[PDB]
Amino acid sequence: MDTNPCEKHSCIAVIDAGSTGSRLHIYSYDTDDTNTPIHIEEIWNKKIKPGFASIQPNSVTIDAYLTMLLADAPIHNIPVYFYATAGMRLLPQSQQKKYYDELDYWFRQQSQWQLVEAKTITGNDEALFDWLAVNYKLDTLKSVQNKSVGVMDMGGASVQIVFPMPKNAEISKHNQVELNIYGQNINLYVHSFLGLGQTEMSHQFLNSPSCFANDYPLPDGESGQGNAPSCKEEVTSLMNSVHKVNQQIQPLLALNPVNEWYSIGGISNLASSQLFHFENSELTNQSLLQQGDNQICHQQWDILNGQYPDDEYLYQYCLLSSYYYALMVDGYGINPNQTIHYIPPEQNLDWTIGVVLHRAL
Amino acid sequence: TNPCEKHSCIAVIDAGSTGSRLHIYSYDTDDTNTPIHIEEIWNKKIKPGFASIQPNSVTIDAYLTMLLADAPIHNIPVYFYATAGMRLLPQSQQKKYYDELDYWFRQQSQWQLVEAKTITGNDEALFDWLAVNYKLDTLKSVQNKSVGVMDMGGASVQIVFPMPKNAEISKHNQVELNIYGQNINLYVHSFLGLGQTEMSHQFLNSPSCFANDYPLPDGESGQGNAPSCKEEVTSLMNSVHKVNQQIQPLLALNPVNEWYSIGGISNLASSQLFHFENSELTNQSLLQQGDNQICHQQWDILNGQYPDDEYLYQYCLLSSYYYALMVDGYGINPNQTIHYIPPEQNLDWTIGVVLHRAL
Ligand SMILES: [Mg+2]
Ligand SMILES: [Mg+2]
Repeated sequence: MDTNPCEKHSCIAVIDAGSTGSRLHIYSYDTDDTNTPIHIEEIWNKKIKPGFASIQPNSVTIDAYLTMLLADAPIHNIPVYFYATAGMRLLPQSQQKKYYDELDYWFRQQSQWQLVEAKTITGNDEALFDWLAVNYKLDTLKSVQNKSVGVMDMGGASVQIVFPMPKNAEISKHNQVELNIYGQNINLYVHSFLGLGQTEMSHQFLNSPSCFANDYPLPDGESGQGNAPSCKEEVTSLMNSVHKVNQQIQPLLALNPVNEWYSIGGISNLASSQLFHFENSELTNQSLLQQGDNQICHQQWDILNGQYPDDEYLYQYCLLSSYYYALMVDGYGINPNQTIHYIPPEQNLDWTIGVVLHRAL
Repeated sequence: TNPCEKHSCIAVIDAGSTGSRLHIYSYDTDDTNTPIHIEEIWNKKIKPGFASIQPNSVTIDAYLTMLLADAPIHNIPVYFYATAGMRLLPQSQQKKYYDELDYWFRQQSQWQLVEAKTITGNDEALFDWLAVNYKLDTLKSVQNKSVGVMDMGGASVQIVFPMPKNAEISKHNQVELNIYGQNINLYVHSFLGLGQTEMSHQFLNSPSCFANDYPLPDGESGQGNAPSCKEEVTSLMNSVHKVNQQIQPLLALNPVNEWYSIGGISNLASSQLFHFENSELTNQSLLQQGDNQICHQQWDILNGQYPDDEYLYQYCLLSSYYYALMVDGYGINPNQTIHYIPPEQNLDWTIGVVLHRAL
């Protein structure tokens, strides 16, 4: 990296305004012959909590939030994209408008940041950016691939799945994207499931004793008595009986097999806990469920709590092991022994590189 | 002028998922020291819910000052009881809220904090039944009729009705009390995640649940149909939460003669879009009205006709959901009258706290 990279290269700011927090990235890049970004490098990152949608939108609270997120950035005289995801999608457009009206005003009140767009993106666009960001980092975009790379993003309020699929006129145009990048033509199936992110899904199982460690105090006064296969079946009812994940996804994946799966989001944080044993930043769903069942679900809560003081989400590890299995295996139909790569959480790889690439197509 | 110079007074705060409600009640007591002549002498309602604020001294001070500072009466005992909004957080995160709140009360002299805690859904249901029945004057003597109460919240819903003590049901779902010389045994149940905010977050991309052409968040269009929306919501009620399996056998054996409901349903039934007489509805009518007055309407047209109702966009979903809960979940006949307490009365479960602590 150069000293003062934005005096030597193009730079752009992209803000991921997710359900659990907002993440500013500033990227330097160069461009090739088509003015498409290459050599994308993150030169600044700042993550804040809580999520944008969780604040009361008024001039004071928006100024405080945006100052916290942006003020200390090393460079401000650059284009900014503020793209909110599933947290804002939980609100009707009428309620979201207050937020963007205050946000727009704040940007127009200052003279450095160059706001390009501030909006809530659909889960389908978020999926598209998920796939581009991961494939950029894998360096699979430059050339036509021998194998199919699928991406899953596990968020707080939505989950996305995205994989290559030729154009299919029987499938909604909203769930398909054709792009041309680096002179290659790519057709993807995209899908997002709102309500199936970890925070929203969890709020339907907090009184399920099979979903918590033994003796964990459930909110309505019963005790945990964890059993991951049992908890997973409860979560599968939400996946399939309610959202119809399997009916929508499995027929398409059967016909458009994915050779390598990469996942980003909460699953990376779970799989990185010392309660689990994984190698090479990959897991299988069978191993995740069995480890969660044995090391959390059937263990005593007060012991676990004192033993893992740094795992903030420890109380949900039995649930979350069961939930990722329910989603991937019973929902998407992925084999429980199939390798799932998870991107290390220290990489802070979200979908925002996707925006850098996609705005110039 | 100041009733608390001549009568006992206490303050009870309902800290719900969507806001907090301060009530100050004056009362006398009978010869068992049970409250009688309960009168509300002050109310203040604020939003948003306590569990939604960031828990630090600055934020907690602003919230509690807004809730309490302008009350005409202080120097009285305060019970702060939170419900399903705080239940959605682990104890470790809840503790930060209560440590800050505790500090705020210790740092002032006008309010006497007695207890600040999250109550279970079962306790909330008990207080639901006592509050409503106190207001109906059905507690003073043995009733010909079984009165059941439903509380429709943002994050949980409760149901509670009389049921003789049963060794085969969890002790946590049964309450025995002795009040005004009578012995009353209730079944209580709360369903966390089935309140209207939490439920709705599983159905925002269901076209059947929104008016025609309503823009769903993931880019598809509404195409409302209340019976179809109700079927979707029923799979959450019964395939996920097993409401039918848990409640229907018990109501079959313990029929309720009169149902009373509080919470969001009162707001929906009282709205400009729905038409009910005598503060009562039937589920059959509720579903039909939602279907024809919202679901099958064109969104931009209807939105422009009814600008002053923030929940208009959810009315197709809400009418479908209450039917799914009451009919497909609890087993209530679609033609059975459901009384709803008018939203103007601000009747929540807090009178139940006034009564219960003397029992
Ligand atoms: Mg995200
Ligand atoms: Mg309530």
